[PDB]
Amino acid sequence: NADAQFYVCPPPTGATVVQFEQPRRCPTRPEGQNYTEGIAVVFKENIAPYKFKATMYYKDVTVSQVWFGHRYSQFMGIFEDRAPVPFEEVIDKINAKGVCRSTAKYVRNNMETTAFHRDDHETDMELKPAKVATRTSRGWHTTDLKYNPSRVEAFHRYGTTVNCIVEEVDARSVYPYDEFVLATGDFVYMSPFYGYREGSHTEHTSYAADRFKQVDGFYARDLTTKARATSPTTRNLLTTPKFTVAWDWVPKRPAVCTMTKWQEVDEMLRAEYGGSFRFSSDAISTTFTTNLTQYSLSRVDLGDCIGRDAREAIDRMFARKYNATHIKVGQPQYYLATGGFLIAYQPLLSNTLAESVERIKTTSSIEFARLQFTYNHIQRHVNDMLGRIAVAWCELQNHELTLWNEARKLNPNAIASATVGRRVSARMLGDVMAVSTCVPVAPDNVIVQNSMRVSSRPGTCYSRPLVSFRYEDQGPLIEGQLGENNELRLTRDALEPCTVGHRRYFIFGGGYVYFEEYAYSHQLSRADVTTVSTFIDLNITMLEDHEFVPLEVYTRHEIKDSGLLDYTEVQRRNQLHDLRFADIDTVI
Amino acid sequence: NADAQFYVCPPPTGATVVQFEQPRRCPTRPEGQNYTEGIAVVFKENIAPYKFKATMYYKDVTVSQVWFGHRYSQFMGIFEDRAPVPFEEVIDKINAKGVCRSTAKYVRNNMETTAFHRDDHETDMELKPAKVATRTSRGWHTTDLKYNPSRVEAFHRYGTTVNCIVEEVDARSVYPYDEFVLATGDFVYMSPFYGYREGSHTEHTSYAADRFKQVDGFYARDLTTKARATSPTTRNLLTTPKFTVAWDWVPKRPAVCTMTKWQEVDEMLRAEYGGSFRFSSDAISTTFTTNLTQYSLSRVDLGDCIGRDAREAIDRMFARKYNATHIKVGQPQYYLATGGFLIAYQPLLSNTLAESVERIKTTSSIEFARLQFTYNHIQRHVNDMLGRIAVAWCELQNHELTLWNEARKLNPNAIASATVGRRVSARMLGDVMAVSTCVPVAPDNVIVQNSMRVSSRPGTCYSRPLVSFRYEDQGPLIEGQLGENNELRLTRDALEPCTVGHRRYFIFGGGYVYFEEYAYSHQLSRADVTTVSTFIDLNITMLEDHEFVPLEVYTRHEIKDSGLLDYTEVQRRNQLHDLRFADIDTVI
Amino acid sequence: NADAQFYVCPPPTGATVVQFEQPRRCPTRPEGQNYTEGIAVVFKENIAPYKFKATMYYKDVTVSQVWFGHRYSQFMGIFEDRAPVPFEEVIDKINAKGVCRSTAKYVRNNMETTAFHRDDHETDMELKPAKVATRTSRGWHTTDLKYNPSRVEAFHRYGTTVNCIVEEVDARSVYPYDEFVLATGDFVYMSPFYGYREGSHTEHTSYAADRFKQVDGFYARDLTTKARATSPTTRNLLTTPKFTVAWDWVPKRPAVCTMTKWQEVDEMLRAEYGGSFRFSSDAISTTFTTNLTQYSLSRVDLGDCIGRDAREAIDRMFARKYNATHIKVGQPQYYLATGGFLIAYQPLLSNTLAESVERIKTTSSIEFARLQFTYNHIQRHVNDMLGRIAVAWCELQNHELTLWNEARKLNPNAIASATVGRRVSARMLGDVMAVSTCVPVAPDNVIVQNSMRVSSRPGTCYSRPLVSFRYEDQGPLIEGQLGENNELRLTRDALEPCTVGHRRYFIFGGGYVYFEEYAYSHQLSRADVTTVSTFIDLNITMLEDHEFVPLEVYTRHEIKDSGLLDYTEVQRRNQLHDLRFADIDTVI
Ligand SMILES: *[C@@H]1O[C@H](CO)[C@@H](O[C@@H]2O[C@H](CO)[C@@H](O)[C@H](O)[C@H]2NC(C)=O)[C@H](O)[C@H]1NC(C)=O
Ligand SMILES: *[C@@H]1O[C@H](CO)[C@@H](O[C@@H]2O[C@H](CO)[C@@H](O)[C@H](O)[C@H]2NC(C)=O)[C@H](O)[C@H]1NC(C)=O
Ligand SMILES: *[C@@H]1O[C@H](CO)[C@@H](O[C@@H]2O[C@H](CO)[C@@H](O)[C@H](O)[C@H]2NC(C)=O)[C@H](O)[C@H]1NC(C)=O
Ligand SMILES: *[C@@H]1O[C@H](CO)[C@@H](O[C@@H]2O[C@H](CO)[C@@H](O)[C@H](O)[C@H]2NC(C)=O)[C@H](O)[C@H]1NC(C)=O
Ligand SMILES: *[C@@H]1O[C@H](CO)[C@@H](O[C@@H]2O[C@H](CO)[C@@H](O)[C@H](O)[C@H]2NC(C)=O)[C@H](O)[C@H]1NC(C)=O
Ligand SMILES: *[C@@H]1O[C@H](CO)[C@@H](O[C@@H]2O[C@H](CO)[C@@H](O)[C@H](O)[C@H]2NC(C)=O)[C@H](O)[C@H]1NC(C)=O
Ligand SMILES: *[C@@H]1O[C@H](CO)[C@@H](O[C@@H]2O[C@H](CO)[C@@H](O)[C@H](O)[C@H]2NC(C)=O)[C@H](O)[C@H]1NC(C)=O
Ligand SMILES: *[C@@H]1O[C@H](CO)[C@@H](O[C@@H]2O[C@H](CO)[C@@H](O)[C@H](O)[C@H]2NC(C)=O)[C@H](O)[C@H]1NC(C)=O
Ligand SMILES: *[C@@H]1O[C@H](CO)[C@@H](O[C@@H]2O[C@H](CO)[C@@H](O)[C@H](O)[C@H]2NC(C)=O)[C@H](O)[C@H]1NC(C)=O
Repeated sequence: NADAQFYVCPPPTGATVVQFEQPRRCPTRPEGQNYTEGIAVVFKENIAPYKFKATMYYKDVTVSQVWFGHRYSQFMGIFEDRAPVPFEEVIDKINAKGVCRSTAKYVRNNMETTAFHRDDHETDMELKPAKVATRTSRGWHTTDLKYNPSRVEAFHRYGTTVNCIVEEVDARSVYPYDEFVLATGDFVYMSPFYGYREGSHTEHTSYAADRFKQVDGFYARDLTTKARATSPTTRNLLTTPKFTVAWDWVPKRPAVCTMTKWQEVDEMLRAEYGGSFRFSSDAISTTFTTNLTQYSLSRVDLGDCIGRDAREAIDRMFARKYNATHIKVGQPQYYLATGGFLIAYQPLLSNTLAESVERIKTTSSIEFARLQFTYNHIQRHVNDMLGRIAVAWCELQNHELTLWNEARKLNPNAIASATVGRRVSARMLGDVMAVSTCVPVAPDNVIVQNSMRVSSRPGTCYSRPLVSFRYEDQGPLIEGQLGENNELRLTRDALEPCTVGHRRYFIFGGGYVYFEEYAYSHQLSRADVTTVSTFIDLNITMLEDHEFVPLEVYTRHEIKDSGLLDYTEVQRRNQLHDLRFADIDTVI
Repeated sequence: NADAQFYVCPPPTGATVVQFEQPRRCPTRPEGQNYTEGIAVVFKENIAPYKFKATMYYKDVTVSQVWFGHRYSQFMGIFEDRAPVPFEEVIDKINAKGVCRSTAKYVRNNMETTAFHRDDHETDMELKPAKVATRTSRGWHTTDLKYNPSRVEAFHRYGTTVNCIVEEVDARSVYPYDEFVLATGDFVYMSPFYGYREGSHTEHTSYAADRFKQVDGFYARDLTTKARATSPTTRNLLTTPKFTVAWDWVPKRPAVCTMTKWQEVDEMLRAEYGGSFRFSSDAISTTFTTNLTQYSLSRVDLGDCIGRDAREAIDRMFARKYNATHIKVGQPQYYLATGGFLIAYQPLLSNTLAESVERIKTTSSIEFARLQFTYNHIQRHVNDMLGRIAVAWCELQNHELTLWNEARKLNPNAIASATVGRRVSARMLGDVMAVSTCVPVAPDNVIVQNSMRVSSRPGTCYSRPLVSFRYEDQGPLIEGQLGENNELRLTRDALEPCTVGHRRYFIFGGGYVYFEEYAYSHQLSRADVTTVSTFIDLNITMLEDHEFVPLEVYTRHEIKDSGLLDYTEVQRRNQLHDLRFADIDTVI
Repeated sequence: NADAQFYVCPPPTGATVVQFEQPRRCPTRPEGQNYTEGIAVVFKENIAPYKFKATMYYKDVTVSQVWFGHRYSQFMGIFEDRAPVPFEEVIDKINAKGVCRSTAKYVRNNMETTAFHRDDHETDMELKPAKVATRTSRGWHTTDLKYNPSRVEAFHRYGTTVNCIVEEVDARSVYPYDEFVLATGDFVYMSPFYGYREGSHTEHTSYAADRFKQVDGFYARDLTTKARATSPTTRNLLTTPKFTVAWDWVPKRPAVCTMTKWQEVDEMLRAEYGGSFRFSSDAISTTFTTNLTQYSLSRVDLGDCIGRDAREAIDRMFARKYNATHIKVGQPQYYLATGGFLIAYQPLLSNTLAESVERIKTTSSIEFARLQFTYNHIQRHVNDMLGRIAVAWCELQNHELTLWNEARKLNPNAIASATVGRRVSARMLGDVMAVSTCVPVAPDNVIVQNSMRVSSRPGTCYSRPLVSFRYEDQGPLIEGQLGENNELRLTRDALEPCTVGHRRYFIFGGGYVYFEEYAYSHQLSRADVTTVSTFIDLNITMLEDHEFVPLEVYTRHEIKDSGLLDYTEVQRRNQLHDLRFADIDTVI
């Protein structure tokens, strides 16, 4: 007790008047974003090589030189070479009959060299299947054993082997498609699209004209089944210095593409704001950003697959999910998104609402677009809910003004003190409130009287306790009456008829003063009285800090290590052989 | 002023009565998600090859042919070959004594060829350490110098070199482990697990039976220290056409695994909703999703490491962090998560409680699971806090009704107008409120009288100003009295005794009208009076838009370029040699 | 109707008194995080090889052996070798005059071998440009055609070719830079920084001293234009067993670096909390975390580029964006961030406020730092807005107390019931409220009287309906008067003068009871009366669940397959050749 201040308040006068702030104009809900519904196909930069089937035709020519010492034989040398099979032989012997000449006649080191199997006369040898090995393609050959000369004591002799080999191999080529490789690791410096017809003669070739041939209406004969193909092809044949390679010719534009279809999105919402389109997919949790102008497909080099694949996928998705409820609005539109993604977009409309060239470079990481989706999804919800709270809060403040301007007529002192921000006396001057600042009085300078009975006129009593006080620690003593909430009135006018059973508690300092039968009893602290709350609880807690550690499924070291052989390490090791096991400096 | 409407309101009648909406049932704080506490071990698809130590044994056989011209010597040819060391020599000469025969006797090109070092008689040569090189493994050899024939003017002569080489090399194999490679780049077309015992003879082998040998109880002798191993091994030996390779045989199942332990999580919470489990780790900020049914380990090909590694890690983590406060509930459980992660989970409980085969394919990106964790963490907090606000808001609206139904008794006109949404007169008909719509009056049609004194009975005055007005711009003039907030009463009945010091402000149009001693003074604008606010401020602001740009630490081009040599570029360049520096077409 | 409890309320007494909870201390808006403004440069671990230009000098020596059979010629062998060009020839013939000797004299297999082009006398041959090929570097050679011996029936003859070749090639080297590779796939076991001067003789070399030479003041002569360089260089020349290689010598430290500049951030904010710095960039949406202590650059092996690049970029960004408005505070600071990113940071200040060695390992994924930025950005906004709502809510609850303690004087029964939480009678005992629990009465035990007229004194009427009731289903019948909200009073004291037009509705059970001219009319349900709401609506909805699926632009299989040739697949296929097309076991 005796900690809270007391106050004496003079009667207010028109010298200072106040009014309550009138209702504020409440904010409006921000208008919801307009989304165009649509179907989309997202394309990425093509990194995969163009793949096709090819067939190699060559003869393994081997010339061994043997020395016949006493009771032992020794190879003095083994010359190994690959000779190309001529076109006449590929067409008239291999494809027509499944045989090869037992001789190899070809140009090597600027000389026309000729080899004969076993050094015998030329004969047509039957091609037969190679021994099976796992994961390899088909192959055929004419000979299993190497031929070596027969013994002649103390002589050096030579023996020739000629094995005609045929192999089906996968061929690979990368943009700009001016050369290709075979599964054997052999390069071919000619475009896989090179030919005579349809302007294909302008494609790249590093070889002389006579090294190339194109056969129209060619029918392949299978070497194992001996069956002839049902339909013809345009067969390309190229004779390199080491082998002849054949493959089916096809037009370039419909075969290759610098873009690859990546995602088919049947629910792609398009929004427009800030001079850009936002294409968001709820299924893949991704948001792409683009300029408002379409990207002309004429800018894409070899982009013919884009329109073709987009139209097929869009029509398929539309038929599967929308044919019964929506319509297509115009033809597909193309947009280039940040990160190098090309989006083919088909806008839709519900039935109920129907009244020079370059290459795009795609990033390897989509995470920026998934963070964009996630941030936008959360931001939109938080801004919506906080916007609703801001509106409701303003409406509540305006609505309660009706209670405040009614309460002020009942107790202007309390309402003025609560709104002005300091203890004041107040009085209504019609429709405005006059105010005056109250003077504080220390709790030590007040004394309550022991009785509320009016001795001067029995049967009448004071409504509130009589009090005695002084403005300063030393000075005159003033007689007054206790008012509401530590108020000290300069007049003893609050009177009532005395009634039996009188019990009262009045606020006195930081506690209460109890009275019975118009006589003092004792002081109390607020803790002595039962407390009930007019407050509605709201337990809001902050979202705690969180630390994201670095995390990878496979480190780049594990990715480098997953390869069975590392060309760099094999070469480093093999080239150290002479430095480890020989002497590169001593001369004899 | 004249910038606001006036109103005349007829006395209400029981024709229209209203009541206040009774307290609404407030929403309940939703029940929190139940979490099982547990320890987890997350496994990913294994991409690393199986690694083991092997030893190669071969002889570098070299036959040089030299021409001895006048005052100069010239190599006419240098034949180089690698011959395998026979099993008898690997066991009885190399491993037993650290020596090799100075001869090489082997099969090449279907012939039994024999070579002698320096063309001398056979002798046992001592193996000695190879010259040191950085980053390479150990190696031994018998000879440093190449042997070339001695000069004989105008003759072609031959000279043989045989260098026995032994090398320790790293071997690698990938699933299904049917072949392996050596650090030299050489392939071995046999499973590293092939053998005779324990059903290992069913493993793959491309070689004839006599090319393989298995020595039980083999003791390796170190070629440098000459020390014999303390414990024996089962030694596999395979003679290929180019070299003999040896390695220790081990059972397949305990050696390889198609899954790899990736993360050990000591605090993995498991929630269940929507027919799926959500495994979340606060430490790695990741949430995995799975079906409710366990994944049977019997489905995993070669998955024996999963149970073994999971049990070891779970027990280790439990001992370190939980032995004093929790218990294990049942045996470890296995669940396959979206993205191809296999989770081994051990449920825990506080001490205070309980009274054909496949290959899993793992994604290289964990970001979907980290976005899932982040979104769930934010969503859960926002839904909790907004849920608490929704509850408190409803509780407050219900609580406030007690003040509203008390305020309506004091001023039914203002309270009815504030709740009905339009200006009306009102009256309490017991426990309901009768209402009637007020007719507007333009401010131009009203005139206030200059005095509030009652001339007919001095000493009495009007409580509020007398007013004169008309309903229409031209029509009869009606005499009345000013009511509250621009109300116009049709009766001059509000009276009081006249008192000295009378000062009053009354609402008049968009401002006030001041009076002194019951006589008019002047009009005022609301801006002329001091304003105090009954409103509690709340400054909510929207979360701004944010653009995420693409960002990579290393682009795939930088990753590709990080390799020292590129096999494709080296081959492309080397195969162009004849097209650049020679003539592949001219014939002489 | 007759579906809600009635209550008999006894007069309260001082046996139980209550007070309202006094205003709570409202929470404070937490102090905002302080941010130091600055410019930053982020460095990552360097993965790119050191690249430099080199020139190879070698002679392609070819010795063919031809057999001249009747009407055909055949190669018996073709020995091919690469011989290094001596220093005297590179300097005095090639660089001085653009010619090579037509002979090759070099050491091979411990013998000094000499070859003569066409077996003719030595002559100086002119180097001329090689035939053009796409994507290859420059090259020169002396000879186009291979030389083969002329026909001599039934003889074996030998022919020598010597083609001097010069090629400009790209050289690559990786840390620790102790060796390098050429574009041809050839390794050089010497540091590219090796030399004599400036302590460079301490660098690695696997070659003998006489195999290396360094020419100071060397002037390169272009082989095509014949023009001599304007400025000299220090030329390194190394003769390996297969070729001579030359390159310009440069000091190591300024040429290589173990770190690479990755991002230049002109707006990097640095915050400090929890004993760590947080460097956030709004432009790249990334937050890096570091310890408070700077990372000493002296710890970085070969880190000289870090200081140089940081100072250049910081000064450039400052000049472009800050020179007119800020100042630099001290020299650049270096901090190592989680994930292995080294941050060079330059603190700034606005003009208005101016009064052994290691190698850092960088993660390939930045996503943890982008999640960190995103989470922090959302968390900070949500905590700010919810913090403001918590403050405003408390301020509102405290402000409303002024209305509550005024309403209790008007209707203590209703206000006590609303705050205590159960139906009670109440009375003000001065400044505290006395309370007493009301006893319930079932609606079935209540009967209303048909008239409100006081028969004993005409002209006077009861203010509220007269009622009859019993406490139990069987017992004495008590006469009383209807109070507020289903209260039953034990005294018929509420009286008024009877007036014309009397109409009233009183709460009776879950409905109302209507009266006219002081006589009963009928009962009504609440639904029969027009309802108006005192509640402010707030429609909060939960943020729905969302599932993030795995998503990748390119799978690791597509990345692996993007390479044109795969060394592992080519070797696997080529080493199977004999197992497929030959017989490795048969002996003849
Ligand atoms: C979102 O789309 C709606 C139509 O669905 C647009 O609303 C129309 O706006 C104009 C201009 O104010 C009015 O004349 C129409 O009467 C509105 N139509 C309807 C049905 O209300 C709106 O402008 C669009 N908003 C944005 C941000 O693009
Ligand atoms: C969207 O359009 C803007 C131009 O309005 C493009 O921005 C330019 O891009 C080029 C290439 O990077 C730069 O050379 C220019 O300096 C940029 N200008 C500006 C003002 O920033 C932007 O690349 C387009 N984006 C997409 C996805 O199409
Ligand atoms: C306000 O809400 C928080 C929860 O957000 C309450 O804190 C939890 O209290 C229990 C009981 O002591 C603890 O076991 C939990 O660990 C606490 N959780 C957190 C996240 O701190 C808090 O008690 C509530 N306060 C009030 C006054 O109701
Ligand atoms: C979450 O776990 C709690 C126990 O911690 C479950 O609560 C019990 O639920 C039953 C059925 O309604 C009641 O009989 C008990 O009285 C509850 N116990 C307590 C302590 O409240 C709850 O059912 C679980 N909920 C879910 C969704 O799993
Ligand atoms: C969880 O179980 C569901 C089946 O209830 C699995 O979904 C099926 O997966 C196959 C193979 O991808 C598809 O062909 C089916 O069309 C799917 N069915 C449905 C109804 O979607 C799902 O793969 C399982 N997930 C995990 C992580 O085990
Ligand atoms: C409401 O809060 C915002 C901050 O969220 C206050 O905005 C600042 O206003 C000043 C004055 O225009 C600017 O100098 C600051 O740059 C603003 N800060 C931000 C982050 O925008 C705003 O003043 C507050 N409004 C009220 C009425 O208090
Ligand atoms: C953040 O920076 C501000 C200055 O912009 C610091 O504010 C001072 O804080 C102390 C301690 O309460 C006060 O005595 C001063 O009066 C404040 N200065 C001003 C100009 O307001 C503050 O210390 C900093 N806080 C942190 C966490 O770094
Ligand atoms: C920041 O400083 C702390 C030490 O105060 C470093 O923490 C240690 O990191 C190493 C390597 O991971 C561990 O072997 C130690 O056990 C860690 N010590 C402790 C007490 O945890 C931390 O690596 C530093 N981080 C940065 C980015 O510099
Ligand atoms: C509260 O707000 C929600 C939106 O957050 C309203 O829900 C929409 O209601 C219409 C009509 O039923 C539907 O067509 C939409 O699909 C709903 N949207 C969502 C996101 O659910 C809801 O009607 C509002 N409730 C009240 C009482 O106004």
